[PDB]
Amino acid sequence: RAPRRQGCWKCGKTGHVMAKCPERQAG
Ligand SMILES: [Zn+2]
Repeated sequence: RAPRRQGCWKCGKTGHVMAKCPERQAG
């Protein structure tokens, strides 16, 4: 969630969902 702290570009923004995002950024 709250992608602004990275733009999720290494979290997975190339195809992830904001509820799978917490697995890579603890939030
Ligand atoms: Zn993310």
